[PDB]
Amino acid sequence: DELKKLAATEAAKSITTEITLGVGTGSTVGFLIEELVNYRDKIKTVVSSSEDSTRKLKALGFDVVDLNYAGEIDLYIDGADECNNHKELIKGGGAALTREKICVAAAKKFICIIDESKKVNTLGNFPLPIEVIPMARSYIARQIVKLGGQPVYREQTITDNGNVILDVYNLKIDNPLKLETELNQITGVVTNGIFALKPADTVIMATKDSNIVVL
Amino acid sequence: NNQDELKKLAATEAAKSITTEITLGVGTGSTVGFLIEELVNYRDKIKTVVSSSEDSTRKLKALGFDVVDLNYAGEIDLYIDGADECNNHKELIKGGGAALTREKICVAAAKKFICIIDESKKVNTLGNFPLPIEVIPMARSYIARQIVKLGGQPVYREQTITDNGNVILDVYNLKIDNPLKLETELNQITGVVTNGIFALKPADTVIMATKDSNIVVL
Ligand SMILES: [Br-]
Ligand SMILES: [Br-]
Ligand SMILES: [Cl-]
Ligand SMILES: [Cl-]
Ligand SMILES: [Cl-]
Ligand SMILES: [Cl-]
Ligand SMILES: [Cl-]
Ligand SMILES: [Cl-]
Repeated sequence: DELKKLAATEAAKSITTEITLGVGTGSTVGFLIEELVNYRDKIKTVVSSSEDSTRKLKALGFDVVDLNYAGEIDLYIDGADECNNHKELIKGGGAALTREKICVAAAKKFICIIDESKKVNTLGNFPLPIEVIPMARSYIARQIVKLGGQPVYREQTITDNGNVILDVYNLKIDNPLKLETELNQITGVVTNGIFALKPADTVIMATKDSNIVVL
Repeated sequence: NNQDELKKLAATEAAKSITTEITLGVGTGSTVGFLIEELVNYRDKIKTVVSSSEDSTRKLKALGFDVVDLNYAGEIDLYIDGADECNNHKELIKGGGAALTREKICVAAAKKFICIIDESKKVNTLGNFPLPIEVIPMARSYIARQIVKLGGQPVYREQTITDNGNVILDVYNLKIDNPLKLETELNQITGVVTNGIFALKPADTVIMATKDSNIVVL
């Protein structure tokens, strides 16, 4: 908590000029959003990847704009579910996989905040989310099995764009770039949760000893 | 209306491939409309119908066919659909009617894909028809910037929302030297749902009706 405020404060320090800021989703991002009151004069435009964050930003007086109206994001700040030694991530375990990935895609710089528990040497212990067109769900699950993954439909979840989620277990993702590409080619896959083709630019990590290391 | 006669001939000929009890998948568009009319004569072999669009589903129901969700159907034995362009290698451009996503899913789940066209669709090089791409609406501007970087001119298709709730960018002025590579590259763009190049999984058979009112099989 004090740790979260510290990691979020570190991230906020990257806001040094007038920018279009993009904001992610999750619990450490919550602390970032509170800290943004100290950078209001530099936050020209805010884009959000999730309803929760948007509610929180609006409560502090920030106007949140649609990405199509904002144009390019200068700086996107978000958490992750897993991070490896090359700033490649698994994200999407919560809400908003597709919105988060679009925001990262449109961002000049992506800062990812994590704690050390999420740091791994190989991605895959945390299940990989994949957003899929509903009509293709079973077809895609079958192709995922051929890759060695165990797909599990995420019950009672419909995404912002009317799709469903398969959470994929049992993968040892030693080549995130190649698996991300492969999953992209499966017909009916909208988005997958590997962020490797466009990895984080900076990772701020809160350590077991409650200090901050910037990678 | 000669073109319509050609379309009917191609469709009729394709329906002759329904020779046993099957799960049939149905495409979308004007040529497929004539196929759907012909299906009444094959009603007893069509155990399950999967549809690539709510448009086709309306037409199927008007003729008393039940339509089943692909997840329940499993695999399609035979999928029959049209195309906006078809080259010499049975690679296609599709999505002029905005149903490319469900179409491509049906092709992916099908054992055999027959493409039905009149000769106006046949080209030596793909690229004479703007390339449709279904995109997540929030990503529209981002993807358009990426398409420009690739050398194309993205045009939002006005007044069109797909069955999946997304929008269409038609990409003009983009050469397709290497269809499988370009299909792969467009799939990498965040927010792209599907692109209209059908080359990674091409048609198995193309039935083309020509002006003499003859058939050509590829
Ligand atoms: Br693993
Ligand atoms: Br040509
Ligand atoms: Cl947005
Ligand atoms: Cl499933
Ligand atoms: Cl049922
Ligand atoms: Cl179409
Ligand atoms: Cl646009
Ligand atoms: Cl190629």
